[PDB]
Amino acid sequence: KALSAVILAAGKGTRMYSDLPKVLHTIAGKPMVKHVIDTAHQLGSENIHLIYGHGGDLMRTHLANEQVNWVLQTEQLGTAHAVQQAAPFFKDNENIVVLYGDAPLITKETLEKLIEAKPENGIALLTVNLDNPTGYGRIIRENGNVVAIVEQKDANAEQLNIKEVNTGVMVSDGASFKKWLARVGNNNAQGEYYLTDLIALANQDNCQVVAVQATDVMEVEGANNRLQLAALERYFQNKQASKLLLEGVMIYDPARFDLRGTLEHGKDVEIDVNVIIEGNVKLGDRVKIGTGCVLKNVVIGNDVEIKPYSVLEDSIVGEKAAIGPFSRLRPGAELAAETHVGNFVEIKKSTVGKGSKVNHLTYVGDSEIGSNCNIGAGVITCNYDGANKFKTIIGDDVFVGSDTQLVAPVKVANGATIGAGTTITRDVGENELVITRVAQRHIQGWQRPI
Amino acid sequence: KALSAVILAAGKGTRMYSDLPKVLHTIAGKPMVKHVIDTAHQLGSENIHLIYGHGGDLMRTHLANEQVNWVLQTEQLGTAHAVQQAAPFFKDNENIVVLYGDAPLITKETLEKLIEAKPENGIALLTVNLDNPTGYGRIIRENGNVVAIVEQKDANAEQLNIKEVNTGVMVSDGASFKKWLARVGNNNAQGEYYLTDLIALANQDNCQVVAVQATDVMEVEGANNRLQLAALERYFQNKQASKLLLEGVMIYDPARFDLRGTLEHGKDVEIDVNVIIEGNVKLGDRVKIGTGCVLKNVVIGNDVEIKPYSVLEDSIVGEKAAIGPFSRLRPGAELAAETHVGNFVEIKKSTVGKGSKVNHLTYVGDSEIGSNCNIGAGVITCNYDGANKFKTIIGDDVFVGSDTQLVAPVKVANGATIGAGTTITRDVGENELVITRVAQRHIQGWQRPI
Amino acid sequence: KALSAVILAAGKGTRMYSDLPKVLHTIAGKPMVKHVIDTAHQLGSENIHLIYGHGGDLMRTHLANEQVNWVLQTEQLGTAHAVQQAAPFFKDNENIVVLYGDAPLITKETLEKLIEAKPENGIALLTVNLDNPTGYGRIIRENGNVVAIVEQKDANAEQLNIKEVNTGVMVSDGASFKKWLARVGNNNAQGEYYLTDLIALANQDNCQVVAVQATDVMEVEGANNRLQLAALERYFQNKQASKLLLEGVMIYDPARFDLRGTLEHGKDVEIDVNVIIEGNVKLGDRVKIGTGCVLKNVVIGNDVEIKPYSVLEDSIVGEKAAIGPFSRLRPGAELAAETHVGNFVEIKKSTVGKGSKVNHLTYVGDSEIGSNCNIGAGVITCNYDGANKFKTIIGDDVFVGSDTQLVAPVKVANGATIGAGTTITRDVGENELVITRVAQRHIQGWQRPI
Ligand SMILES: COc1cc2nc(N3CCc4c(ccn(CC5CC5)c4=O)C3)[nH]c(=O)c2cc1OCC1C=C1
Ligand SMILES: COc1cc2nc(N3CCc4c(ccn(CC5CC5)c4=O)C3)[nH]c(=O)c2cc1OCC1C=C1
Ligand SMILES: COc1cc2nc(N3CCc4c(ccn(CC5CC5)c4=O)C3)[nH]c(=O)c2cc1OCC1C=C1
Repeated sequence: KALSAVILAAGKGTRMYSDLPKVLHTIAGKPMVKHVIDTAHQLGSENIHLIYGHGGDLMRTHLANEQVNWVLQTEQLGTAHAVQQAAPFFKDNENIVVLYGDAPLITKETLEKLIEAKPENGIALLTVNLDNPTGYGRIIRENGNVVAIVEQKDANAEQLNIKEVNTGVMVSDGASFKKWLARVGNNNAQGEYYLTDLIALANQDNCQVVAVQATDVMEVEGANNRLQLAALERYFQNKQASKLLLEGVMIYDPARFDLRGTLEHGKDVEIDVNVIIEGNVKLGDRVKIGTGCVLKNVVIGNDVEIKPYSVLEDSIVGEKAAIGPFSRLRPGAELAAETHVGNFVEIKKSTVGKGSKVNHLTYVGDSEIGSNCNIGAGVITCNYDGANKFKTIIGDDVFVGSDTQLVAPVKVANGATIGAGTTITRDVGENELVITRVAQRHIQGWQRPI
Repeated sequence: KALSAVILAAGKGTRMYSDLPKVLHTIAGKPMVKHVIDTAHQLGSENIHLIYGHGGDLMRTHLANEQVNWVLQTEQLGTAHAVQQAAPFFKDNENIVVLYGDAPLITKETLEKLIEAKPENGIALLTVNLDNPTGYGRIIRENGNVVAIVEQKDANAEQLNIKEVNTGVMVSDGASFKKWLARVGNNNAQGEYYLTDLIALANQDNCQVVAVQATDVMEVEGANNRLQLAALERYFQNKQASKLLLEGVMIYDPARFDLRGTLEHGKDVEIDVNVIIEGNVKLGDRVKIGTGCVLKNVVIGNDVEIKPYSVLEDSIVGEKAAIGPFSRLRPGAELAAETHVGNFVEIKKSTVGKGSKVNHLTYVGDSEIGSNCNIGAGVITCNYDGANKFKTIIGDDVFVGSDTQLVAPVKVANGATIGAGTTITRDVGENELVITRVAQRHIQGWQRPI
Repeated sequence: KALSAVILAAGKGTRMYSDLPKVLHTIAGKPMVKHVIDTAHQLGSENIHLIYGHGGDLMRTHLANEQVNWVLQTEQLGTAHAVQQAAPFFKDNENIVVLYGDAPLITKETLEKLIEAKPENGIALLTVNLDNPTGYGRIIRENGNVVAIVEQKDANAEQLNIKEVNTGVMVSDGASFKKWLARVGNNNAQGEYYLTDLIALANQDNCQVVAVQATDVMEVEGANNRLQLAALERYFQNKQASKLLLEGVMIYDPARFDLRGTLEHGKDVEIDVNVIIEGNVKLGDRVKIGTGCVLKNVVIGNDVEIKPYSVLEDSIVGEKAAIGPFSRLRPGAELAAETHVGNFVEIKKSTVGKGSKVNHLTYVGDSEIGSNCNIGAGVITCNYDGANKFKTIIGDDVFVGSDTQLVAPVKVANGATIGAGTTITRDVGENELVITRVAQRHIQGWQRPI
């Protein structure tokens, strides 16, 4: 049967001490609430009702493209009142799962077990075992069913030893939600309408509530401050790393590895310590990434080595290329197979053809470079003091001598040779040699200070 | 009532295998003994008696500016003998707290509880609970008072199960210290005068000794070798990070963060992995620090992003500036609001005005640069082969073409334009364009090797 | 008496998902099997029989220089069958220790205790205690001898509570091995000849099997996938770091330190976070290594500071030199005492004499530089577009002005001075000053865009 989700996302998150609302804070580069939306989506949710409030304008801008129903709650009167705002949109004969935008690590697999266990006209409640369950509502089981959730203050001596606890995550059908939400009261110390009370109300109707234990506590742990958020971060990164290691990626130290997006990999990939992978990255077979590298939105071909302290963004690198150390590839850098990019080199929005080398102290911007070129140390593409930034075109088999400026727009044809220290402003023809004629003054017997 | 401190700092620290004395080894960039002096100071100590011995000359040079009474002990005959060297300086009616220069993590808050609990004419003894208390003197309580400290070898079966242990840290009034120290003997296996024996001597006088438990074991743990020192370091750094996280600083991974000094911060500051903050650093609102950065003695304005692998020292950066990646700011670098400093750029003792950009492969030293300037890739300020290093002055709205050397002393006035590849030795006037006239030899049909 | 080793190394290692065989995967830069060969060697092994199979060609190329007997097993019929392939080479009156190429952390010290405990004509079995011993053969002791190894499935209730477990590591004399291996059968659920069965067979002969507990579990843990391999890596690195710390090396954070080879050190060496030491490295007294540095096959003299993000390979650095930050030393870099190498500088196969400085944005390759030289920012050694790469020779007390290209082959004699922006192609004589005569066009009243 069909399924929809409700995600609670209205919290201010005061203890974050932030201008952002609570659920927009990120884990692995992605807002907490986005993790939960994505999980709801892969679970098969037909609709996702996003209950929001605080920082409303920011929620809308940061999540503009999310396929969710925006339910703006105007007052915080408890979670049952919050969920009830979405209730008119529930189909009677679909399941509804309730999730929390500040508990981002809840998994599809746990939620599939929760939904599968839901008895008809009843509730499936996600629970978890804690070593120190102080403060949290204890799960009371009679037979295989939950008959109550007794809070800390009400529990007797024996009930306090119960380790099983309420997570707030639950699944019931839409008609049942509409019915029971209307019957929730606010007669308690906080004066709030608690979603917790649905368990009691279901039992009032002789409906079955069954418990399903989450396997990992961190799946149901929320973050109320940045300390707790960093704990979720580290747990998540460790889990991502472990998956990659079991898939055959050699991560030298999983505690010093960060993935903030998606990684596609081949076999025998090696990733040294303190590497960050961001956005969508694809690594081919036998790619080796040295320490300190940052790769954001890149495709790296088979047999590429990236040496330490290289930073790459929005770039493509062909097979058997060698990059680094201290290389920077900026958006639009496209390196062909068997290229070489070296230390203190910056490449921006340029193509570099097969076998070409750019190995030191060089800036190449807005350029096309052909195959088997030799770009000397200190070479710089530049522009006139004008308006827009023009293109430098270098053909195949060109030698550009060290410390030469190429002044765009300019074209250097196949097989040209340019001497060191040259300023190139005019087009260079095929097989043309250009050498700078220097004038020097030589003074003999010039004694330097002793 | 008044308070003074005695700090024991005379140890050689043989197992450090160092030419430094034990207590000069650092935690978070600061000598262990300095942590303890600082704590004594914020506790309200009127005097701080520093008992020193081994590496005396080094202690004096490294701690020359500390407001302490230098008590040089000439022979090591135990801690009671050590403290007695300072005793003539104790005021009869002040409290005296005894602390250890090799146990740097003791806190003001723990010591305030210790002092508050001290009964008049008695002692307050700081104790701690250990899971494995083997080797340490057990605390024996009769009623709410300490009647003995029984060492490992003397304890019976039941006394060995006591987890509460002596830390050596204690508070009593000055007259009591002078009295009891004079009565300590050296009749034991080590032949030493132990400060421990004051507890027995107080009980001999029908004076009350009360125990106060330290909350954290690491507060009273000393470091005898560099392995133990690194454990204290990691604990301290984790504690600093946690405080910052609870204050609203987003530290992506607190295990990969080091603060070696003080940090002042605004709201919504983000600090990526492997950042080191040294000396006194001030970060404004919404500052983002990328991975690998080192900031020492810097002020960073609101909305600055520092990209990966940037190293900054003794520098100021205005709001909305963009630094990095691979940028180096050396002492005296002052960047105005909305500036841009890029990869493989070094700025030393120079001011850079609002909106100006220095984005690649450049050295700017001893310079003043105005607003809205464009400093091209490969630009270098340099000097003649002479004596001292002179200044380059660049005005507002100046364009300096790529790979130009500016030869100090020289002035470039407002609105000037300098072509690429220029050597500037003479002053450039307002709205003056300077272009290098190059001579080139062009040889057609020059075939390069196949 | 004599000793030889047998090392089992034939596994495919399917769950590594690799083109490499299992035991060639590295820990601290060295194949797992190599760790075990090295341990066997320092134990005093006369012969080392290496049982190999899967990835045979790769084993032979990667371990070509290992002093081992290559025993190629053609079918996998169990470990007893494997060891029996080597048995014809066992001397009757030598001890034989059996080790595993996928359990690299086994130590010499543990193995010496194992061998010492071996009763004559009997077996010494290495065992270990586990908290959860499920799946592993339990050690059954009657008196001080092992009478059986009962597998999980056969054990009764009380035997499952035994925490002591079989590691597979054992020592017996050669004649005993030849005898008992011939009597091992394959009547079990897997149809394999298990080396485990020797314990039963020894007991059949009224021969004594004695247990020896390994002190650390990680010594006998094998790695079947890259997750488990990373755990061994981290344990090994922590152990190496701890040893260095106890020897007096200040490693600021042992969890962010990697040694992949050997380290020789003096006193008062400091190593900041995220440093990697590879190959054979020697550091003198008071060497300070900043964060992010990579040192591979280097000798560093007394009192050298290496500042952050410096990468050094196959290089020598004299006392009191200063390197970094952002310095790169490539193979053959030899820096004399009191030299200075700075940011965005690359030195390859060059010698730099005492007191000389190369402090910014410079490439020096295939060069000899003398004492007290000043190599300006932007200086580049380069070659003509020819065949091989020639040498630049610079004498003592030479000043090379900024952004000068030195075009090899060329010689600059003692005391020469070269102006900024020069192209040097011809030899410069002693005390010769060379200055570039520039031609410039100056255009007054050139208004740039507003
Ligand atoms: C960010 O928005 C909200 C997230 C919210 N998240 C939760 N939960 C996630 C965190 C959490 C919950 C229950 C138990 N635990 C402890 C874990 C051991 C079991 C949690 O961490 C329930 N519970 C809430 O009541 C809630 C309200 C929120 O506010 C909106 C709704 C109107 C109130
Ligand atoms: C560096 O100088 C000294 C530091 C010293 N520090 C200490 N303590 C700090 C370390 C420490 C102490 C007591 C217990 N513990 C274990 C912890 C569980 C409780 C300590 O780590 C006492 N105890 C000393 O006797 C001492 C002597 C020292 O030498 C000078 C004084 C003349 C002897
Ligand atoms: C890589 O090659 C092999 C390594 C092999 N390594 C082992 N061991 C190392 C790993 C390991 C063993 C025993 C117990 N444990 C668990 C630890 C708690 C005690 C191990 O991890 C024995 N045991 C094997 O049977 C074996 C076979 C191997 O295959 C070759 C031989 C023909 C089969």
